[PDB]
Formats: sequence, C-alpha cells, structure tokens
Amino acid sequence: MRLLHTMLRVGDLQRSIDFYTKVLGMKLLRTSENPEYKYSLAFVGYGPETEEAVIELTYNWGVDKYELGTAYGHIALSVDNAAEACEKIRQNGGNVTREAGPVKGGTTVIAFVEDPDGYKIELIEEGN
Amino acid sequence: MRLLHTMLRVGDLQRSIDFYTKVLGMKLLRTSENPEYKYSLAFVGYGPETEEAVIELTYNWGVDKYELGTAYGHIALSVDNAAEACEKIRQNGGNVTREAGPVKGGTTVIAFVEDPDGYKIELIEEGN
Ligand SMILES: [Zn+2]
Ligand SMILES: [Zn+2]
Repeated sequence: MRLLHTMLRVGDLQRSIDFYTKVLGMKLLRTSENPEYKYSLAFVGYGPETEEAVIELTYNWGVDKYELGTAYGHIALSVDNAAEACEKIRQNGGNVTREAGPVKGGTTVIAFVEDPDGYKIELIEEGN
Repeated sequence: MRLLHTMLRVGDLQRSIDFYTKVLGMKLLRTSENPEYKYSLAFVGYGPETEEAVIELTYNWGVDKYELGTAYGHIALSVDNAAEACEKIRQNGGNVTREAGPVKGGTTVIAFVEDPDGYKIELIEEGN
C-alpha cells in the first residue's frame, strides 16, 4: 500500500498548473476532462505516479471559489533553495506567509506560502 | 524535490492514530508535542519520511472539531483489496461513501470512505 495523491479543488485549472510547474518545479503528469460531470483534472508531481505521491487538481466548470474550512492544514514539499523559492513565489502569483529561515528551535530552513487558491504550502529545505 | 506530507487537523489524536495504523495498515512514524503553541503531532505513513510522503495529524489541545469546508478533496491510497478494506473501515470508526467497484467506463476498482473526522479517502485497487 502506498500514499498516491492529495486532491485539492481549484478555481482555475491552468493557473494552478502554471503555479505548481513553473513556480514550484513540478511537472504536469497528465490531465483529463469529464464532460458528463463537467470537471477537469490535472496531476502534478516531482516524479512518476507509480513511484511517488503527487497532487491532483480538480476544476469544476464554472466554479472559481470554495470554502477552505478550518480542518485541512497544508502540504509540505522539500525545497532546493527556500529563499529563492520564496522570491519566485512572491513574484509569481503567490504569497509568502513565513519568510525562509531556520525553524523554531532548529536549523532547518523552512517557509510557508500560499498557492493561487490560498492553499497553504510548507517548504522545507532538506539506504544511501 | 518531493512531496513530504499532507497535514490534517483531527479532533482526537489517538482516535486518528488508531484508524490510520490499525485500520489502514500505516505505521506511527513519530510524534511530538509543543507546549508553546499547544498542539501534538503524529506522523503516519507506509514508509519512513525519508522515503515517502506521509500524513501529519495535528491535534490542537482542547480542539475536538473543525469545519471540513468544500475546497479540500481527499487523499488516495492503494489497497490490495478495496472490498475488504471497505468492510474493515466501516466497522472500525470509518464510513463508506462509495462502495468498491469499477470506475465508469473503466476496470480500475475504487471506493471512497471517510475517516473518523470525516476526511474523504479514495481507495484505489492495485481467475476468481
Ligand atoms: Zn507540516
Ligand atoms: Zn483522487
């Protein structure tokens, strides 16, 4: 058994794809449409779905906003360069909610940002 | 870069821990408590944090209820037998919302369930 993906509903498919890929470094793995039910999906990740967990973005035709709620927390992603990522995010449609810097009571550099739909993203500058 | 984890706030830490480990077959990877911010965490997954994406269960002291909202979708997990998992889940603190069965215009077997806090979980099955 394995963790496959986390699904998030977004207000604008392409805008989200653009964000995850161009800003966060992910790749568009596949996309699909469902005419019957009027929704489109996009899977974004850092590697193949067969090997790792990815993100499933759902766009319901004609729906551009949802109620975020208080239950869902965030998704944490490893980051190559936290400071730089924050910059890219700042200038590329996102918000930086916690500037890059050592975590409290630690040395590991972390940051918090928001995607285009306001979803919280935690960035962690991390056998063999 | 990689997907590290998906964080979800839960109303009862042990209740969630029990569900993810005993029912879903995950392992309790680690726990922590933070007196300043008043919360406790539990990381559950199918593999170590260095190898896979996991779930971060967050319990805010004295907070037993949240608003799920309509934005967050779900987490998808692979299972050896969707039907068996559904029955185990329905009898152990969970709820089956979509009985195990093939996807319309498909052969892939899937089911949708809910955890103890109402979080949606998609189960995707991997000559009787
Ligand atoms: Zn986290
Ligand atoms: Zn899904």
